[PDB]
Amino acid sequence: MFKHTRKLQYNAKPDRSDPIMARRLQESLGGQWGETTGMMSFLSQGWASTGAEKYKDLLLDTGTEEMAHVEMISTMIGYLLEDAPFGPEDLKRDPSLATTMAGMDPEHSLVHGLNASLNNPNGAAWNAGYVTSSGNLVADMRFNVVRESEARLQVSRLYSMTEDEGVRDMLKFLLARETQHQLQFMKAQEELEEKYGIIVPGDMKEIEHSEFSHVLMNFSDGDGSKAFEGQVAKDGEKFTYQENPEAMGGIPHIKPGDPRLHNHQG
Amino acid sequence: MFKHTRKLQYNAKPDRSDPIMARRLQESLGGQWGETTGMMSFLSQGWASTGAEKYKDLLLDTGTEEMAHVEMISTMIGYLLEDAPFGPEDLKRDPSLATTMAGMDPEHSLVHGLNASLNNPNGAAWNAGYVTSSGNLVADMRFNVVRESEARLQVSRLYSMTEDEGVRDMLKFLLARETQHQLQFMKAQEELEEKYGIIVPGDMKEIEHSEFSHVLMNFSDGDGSKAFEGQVAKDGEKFTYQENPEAMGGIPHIKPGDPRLHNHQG
Amino acid sequence: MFKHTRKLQYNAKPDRSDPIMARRLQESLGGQWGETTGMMSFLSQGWASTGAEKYKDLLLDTGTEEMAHVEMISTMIGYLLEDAPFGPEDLKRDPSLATTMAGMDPEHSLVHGLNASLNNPNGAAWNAGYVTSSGNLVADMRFNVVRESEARLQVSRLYSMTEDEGVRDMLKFLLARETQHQLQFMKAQEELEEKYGIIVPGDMKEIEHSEFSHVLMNFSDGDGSKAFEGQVAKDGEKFTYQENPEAMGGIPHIKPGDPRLHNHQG
Amino acid sequence: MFKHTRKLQYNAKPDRSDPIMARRLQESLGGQWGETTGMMSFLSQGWASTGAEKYKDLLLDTGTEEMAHVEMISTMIGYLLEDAPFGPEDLKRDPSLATTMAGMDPEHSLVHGLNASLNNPNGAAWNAGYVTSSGNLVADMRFNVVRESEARLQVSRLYSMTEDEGVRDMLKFLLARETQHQLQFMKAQEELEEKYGIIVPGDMKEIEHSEFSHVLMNFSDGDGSKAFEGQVAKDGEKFTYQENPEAMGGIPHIKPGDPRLHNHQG
Amino acid sequence: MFKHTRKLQYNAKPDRSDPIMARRLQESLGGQWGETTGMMSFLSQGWASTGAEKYKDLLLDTGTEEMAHVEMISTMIGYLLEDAPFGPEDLKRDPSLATTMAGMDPEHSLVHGLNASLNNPNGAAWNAGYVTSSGNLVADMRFNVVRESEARLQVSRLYSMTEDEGVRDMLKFLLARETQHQLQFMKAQEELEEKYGIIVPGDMKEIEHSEFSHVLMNFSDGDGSKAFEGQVAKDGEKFTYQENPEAMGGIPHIKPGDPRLHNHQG
Amino acid sequence: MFKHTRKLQYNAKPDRSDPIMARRLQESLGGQWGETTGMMSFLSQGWASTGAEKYKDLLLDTGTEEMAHVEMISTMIGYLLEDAPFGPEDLKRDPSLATTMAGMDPEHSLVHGLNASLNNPNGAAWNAGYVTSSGNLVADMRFNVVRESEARLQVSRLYSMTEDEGVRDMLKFLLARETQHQLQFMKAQEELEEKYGIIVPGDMKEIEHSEFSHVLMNFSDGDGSKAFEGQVAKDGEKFTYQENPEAMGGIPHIKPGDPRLHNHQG
Ligand SMILES: [Ca+2]
Ligand SMILES: [Ca+2]
Ligand SMILES: [Ca+2]
Ligand SMILES: [Ca+2]
Ligand SMILES: [Ca+2]
Ligand SMILES: [Ca+2]
Ligand SMILES: [Mn+3]
Ligand SMILES: [Mn+3]
Ligand SMILES: [Mn+3]
Ligand SMILES: [Mn+3]
Ligand SMILES: [Mn+3]
Ligand SMILES: [Mn+3]
Ligand SMILES: [Mn+3]
Ligand SMILES: [Mn+3]
Ligand SMILES: [Mn+3]
Ligand SMILES: [Mn+3]
Ligand SMILES: [Mn+3]
Ligand SMILES: [Mn+3]
Ligand code: NA
Ligand code: NA
Ligand SMILES: [O]
Ligand SMILES: [O]
Ligand SMILES: [O]
Ligand SMILES: [O]
Ligand SMILES: [O]
Ligand SMILES: [O]
Repeated sequence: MFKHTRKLQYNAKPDRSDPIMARRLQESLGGQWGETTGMMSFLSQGWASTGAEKYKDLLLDTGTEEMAHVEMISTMIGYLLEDAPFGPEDLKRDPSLATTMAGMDPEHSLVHGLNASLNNPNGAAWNAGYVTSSGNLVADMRFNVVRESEARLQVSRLYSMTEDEGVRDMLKFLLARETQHQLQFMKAQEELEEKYGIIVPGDMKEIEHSEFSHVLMNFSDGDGSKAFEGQVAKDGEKFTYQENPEAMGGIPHIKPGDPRLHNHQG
Repeated sequence: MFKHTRKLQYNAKPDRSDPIMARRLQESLGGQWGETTGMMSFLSQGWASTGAEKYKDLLLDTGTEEMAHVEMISTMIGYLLEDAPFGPEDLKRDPSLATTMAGMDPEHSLVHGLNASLNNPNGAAWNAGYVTSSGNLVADMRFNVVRESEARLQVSRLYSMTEDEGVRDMLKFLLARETQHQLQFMKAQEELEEKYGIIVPGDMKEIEHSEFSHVLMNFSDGDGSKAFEGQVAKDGEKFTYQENPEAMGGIPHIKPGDPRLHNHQG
Repeated sequence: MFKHTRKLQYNAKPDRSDPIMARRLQESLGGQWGETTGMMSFLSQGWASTGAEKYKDLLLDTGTEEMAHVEMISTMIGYLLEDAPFGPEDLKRDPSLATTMAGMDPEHSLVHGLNASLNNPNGAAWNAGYVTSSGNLVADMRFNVVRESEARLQVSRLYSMTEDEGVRDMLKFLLARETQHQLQFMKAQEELEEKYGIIVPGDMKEIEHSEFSHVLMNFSDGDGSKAFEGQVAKDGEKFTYQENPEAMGGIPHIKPGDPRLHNHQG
Repeated sequence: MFKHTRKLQYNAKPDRSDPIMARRLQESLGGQWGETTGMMSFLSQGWASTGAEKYKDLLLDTGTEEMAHVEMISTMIGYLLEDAPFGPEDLKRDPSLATTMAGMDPEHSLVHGLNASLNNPNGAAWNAGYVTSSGNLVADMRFNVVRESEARLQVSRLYSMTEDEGVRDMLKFLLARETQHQLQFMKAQEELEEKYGIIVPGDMKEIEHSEFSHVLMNFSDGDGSKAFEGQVAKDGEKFTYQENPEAMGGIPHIKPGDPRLHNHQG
Repeated sequence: MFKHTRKLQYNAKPDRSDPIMARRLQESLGGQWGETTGMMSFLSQGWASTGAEKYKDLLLDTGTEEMAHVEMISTMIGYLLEDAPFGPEDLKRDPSLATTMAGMDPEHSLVHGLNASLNNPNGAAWNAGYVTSSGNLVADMRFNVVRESEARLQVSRLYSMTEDEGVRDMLKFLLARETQHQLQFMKAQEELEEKYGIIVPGDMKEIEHSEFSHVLMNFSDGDGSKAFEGQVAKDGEKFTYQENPEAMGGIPHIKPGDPRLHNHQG
Repeated sequence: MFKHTRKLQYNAKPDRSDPIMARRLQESLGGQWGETTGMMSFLSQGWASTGAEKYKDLLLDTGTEEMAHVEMISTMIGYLLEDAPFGPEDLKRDPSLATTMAGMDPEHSLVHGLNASLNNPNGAAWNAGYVTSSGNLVADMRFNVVRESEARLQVSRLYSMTEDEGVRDMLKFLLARETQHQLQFMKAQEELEEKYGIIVPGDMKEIEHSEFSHVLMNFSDGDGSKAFEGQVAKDGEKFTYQENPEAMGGIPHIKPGDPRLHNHQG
């Protein structure tokens, strides 16, 4: 179960309004790699785990934290939308606001009354297709590192998309929390790799066709990738290199379907 | 530019038909972590890179290979759908086929004439929201490892969802290629981390609020995560642990909107 | 069955072109609470009803009217897009048009030839996820009131997003029709509530766990909601108030899955 | 900010496994009117409100409670998926399990390792298009009543879709909470209607074309809706009835577009 | 404007219930090439046209007819869902119904109360991405023929998916209407091609790089397409054939981006 | 299987940067009728064909070619995004860039690091709902002609949306290839129509209700469509015309559902 305090985890107030930045920050709220993705991924993985409490609790700790970040971004967006222009009265006051209006999300005003959406900057709804919870935490801890890496990349970009020190203060906090989250998930990932194996899943080495497991296949005519040849892979075996990959599976010949399908193909 | 040969990269023919397995394999064709996701992610990242040829070429090599896998899965599904039941004539032949029909994707027959879709097993269309190309390859190589990890997990599951040795032959090849792909992307990842930093992006350490960068914050009441306390993180600094995270940001108070918005909130 | 007349239900011509307003009006055409949502919701509900003709006919009447509104908005958008700028030749005759171009939907010209789309202002396609038809008209009449409420709110906002008297004339008609629709659906709702109950569905009072049915649970630390304590709810029973809700369900412990799933969780 | 306890708000454990019921319950987790919709709608409205604390706090209290329900449904699904059949070895044990397998969501096993998804029963991802936060709480409290009405309908149906008394115990709790939520939102709605008006928004009566505001227009040839004629609407004015609605707007003619668009229309 | 009669265009009543067929028929209601696609495509194109009345009226005629077909399919689905099984009481009545339940759409009962949805058989929502209205009727009449072709193919398949004579009666009517619609759109198409050109758009022959306009480029190693070599194309010019297409564009190199983007690519 | 060369099929470098044009060109990369739609449609149809080699090879040839076009558009977008403005430093340098920034896709910088997305200009993800592969090549070749027609229309429009002769050079090549593709698919279509019939599918004429197969039904009150009366349709039979279409199916009456559904409809 959860409980809520009205107090934010950390400052989420800008020095001044900026509806263009509000639109950008929709990426962090409703985007592919945003806080809602973190929240739902870590919570769902956490609820699904039947294994080590170290990792189950880490996931629930972090997913709960991400809910605080969802709250923070939603709040920042609301502040940033204060006094945003949306109609003729605004243009009469200052005709240059047309530029601002053009760069805004039309739905911020029209749909939400100058409040945050749960979409990205382009109005694409957040969706669960952004979430991963597979049941395998070697894989999912890798995913969690990625989530925090792509997110911190975006936050770092956002930092260079404003000069507002209030917005930056919030971003600087999130950068630090994303460092922590990257690191904690990397530690979990490494412990899980040590237990189960470096290849995911770790218990299929005897099943796969081993002859092809360490061959770098040169499908594009650049030769940059030849530099991997002879390097030691993370499992201790060297990469080999195949200059000209071969087509080994023959030409397929699927059977024409039943006439009731009307598959008229010549 | 690309060229195509009709010969498959590797065998993609089953020993017998099975439209239920065809439906499962749609995950590998049109699903979140399937071959189309790999193909489009690695190619888009490859085309976007302005950096080291070692990695640009690796991405284009692999994206091109994934197109061969898309072809293989599409082919396997077509073979698996041969003679699949879809109407009363089939039930006249064998009434027990109603069970098979119930488990099939209705659109395999109706929409596609007993051929593959570009959807997942539940008819959800593949979409570009599954794809990541961020411009940062430290982040994106991590993503690529994840893609290959989730895919290999799914392929491993699929192996236990059939007894068809022809299907399994294809799966065993893909398991191996996914091993190679996981490993090559891990090597690239590690080299990029060595160059730019273990935290993504690596050039923000002096900007983030460092005091919060290594603190494990206990938001859920389990104590499993306390095991991380005092462990050395990948950047060489130890994690600290906060049993009771603090709300430091105050209670927000956003300015009510302009009356033209009709934001009647009491 | 339907028949069509080329005459619009009401005026839908703007006094002047304005492609930015065209973009805003896409909300009323292809948006979540737009006219297409009303049309499809009321017709689907109407076709699904097996109950009182008073309500079935109301739904079909209204859904049919909403098709006229879809036609009007589509028409208005087309007029608003007349002579809109879309390339270098336009800027040559008026360089100030760059600002207009920046705020336009690129697809209005490129995809549709300066005609309406069936997307919202952000380009997100209308979809049936916006539509409700549940089989229960106590629930669905409530939905219908909401549809007309959200729509009228948006129309009211649009009224303040233009000074075009032609656009406003159409909007003033839509405001009035949305008043009628809100009121007719409110009357239907109330009659249905009188027949079936104020709680939806009205025939489960003896099944639910009654002890929790009138308790306001204070999950957020604000005390505003305490003002509901002792107030008489619509079913005639007072609300009680629980300042500190309790977790009553225990800590779950789901069983680890079969090894074939490779659920490596530590 | 939020905090989490591992203890569930209320029991969420079935007496027996049942992966078909697991699939149904996905509606309550990832569906249109499910607990995630509640959680995100109430939290987003709550964060966006600048109005009376009575309602802002109510929203935050309830959105936080709905997170507990998301947790419960996710947990219930996990339990229900225990030991579910997913491959040939299950059929070897009991060939009759083919029926169960046919009815399952293939991704429960393949994608999630026999854990919950964030999709509906058909694998359609939850998305933010299900959420409303408009800025107007007269409209949005109506929405919230709908949310809880449609949800309670679905929970009532679910009660008749199982005989598992553990599942039913959870459902009975949710029915009761949905009663409370329906009622509290209805009270809020009524107080806000008193303050602002029964028509949303309540401050446009002088703007709308009043002649059309209380006319029931008979667009479908059934005569059931004529029963509204003469009834007193909720604003105190009687409905009138128009048996034969008229097309008042003329036949529109948009100008042909610029030749650079190539709008060849004959 | 539109008016509605309760009378269906043509019979849409089955002899018997069949919830599996109901699910199939959702393709015709909510699917990619179904009646809602026809309705919205032909109406949107019709409203958009500024050209010949012959075609504008044809589009509005047919779009209006498609609304009748949306009504028919919606109705047929409702009838087909009568008495459909959805819970333990049905299995007590007839345990063999488990098979039927497994093949049904879970949301038909749970969400819609055994009524139609506006989704396809897999629960994917109808969306406007299925609609085309481009402003060019040479293109769009081609699209309209495709819509009616794909639809008639599906209806033909549906005919072999049931033996119900009532269902078949409806299908036989739809087949015939789809014949008419294919033909009328083909005639419009041809007239428009005669006016504007066989290539769309017809007024760019002097702009394109003509040298590459009639060359069949053999990008895949099969030789079947060489049969086009020397055949006369529809514009009266012969196809030529290139066995080995050439890459003429060079190897691109984009400039590395601003460091504020953190594009760390090696 | 596929192989790749770094060399582009044809020039894809603009003379100069233009991030607004980059946004437009996203229609050709990730849009409904763009190159990814061609690529995936032609390849999937190719892989699914069991019919004449002429057509199967054509589809594989062309789908492979479209992959080169995907590469080209991706590359062109990357070049066009060079030096695009994205933050305060750019505005400090040149305040006039705010107009450009307002018209850009915010995600070009924030998500992709000034590289291409796989979305349309409005950020809507490319999805497989854009792709058709039905199993019937009479229908699908019609679809392929449409794809190339809509694409060539958009490319033609793009030509008038820039003065950059580098961009135009690429567009001029694509116009020519779209001519060839339109023509080759038209030729295939015509051969297939001669083999199977002009109506799709061609083997249903004795099943359909022939009395309705050549009647133009006047559902909209314009009389432009009466011009088709007496014209000879493509199958050799004249169209007839019905001024007043009749509703022949009666008023439906579906049975009220089981009480366990709670279908309270009055
Ligand atoms: Ca290479
Ligand atoms: Ca903890
Ligand atoms: Ca409270
Ligand atoms: Ca009526
Ligand atoms: Ca060839
Ligand atoms: Ca007519
Ligand atoms: Mn965060
Ligand atoms: Mn984080
Ligand atoms: Mn692969
Ligand atoms: Mn791979
Ligand atoms: Mn309306
Ligand atoms: Mn209305
Ligand atoms: Mn709840
Ligand atoms: Mn609730
Ligand atoms: Mn039709
Ligand atoms: Mn038709
Ligand atoms: Mn092309
Ligand atoms: Mn082409
Ligand atoms: Na505000
Ligand atoms: Na019924
Ligand atoms: O975070
Ligand atoms: O792979
Ligand atoms: O309306
Ligand atoms: O709830
Ligand atoms: O049709
Ligand atoms: O093309």
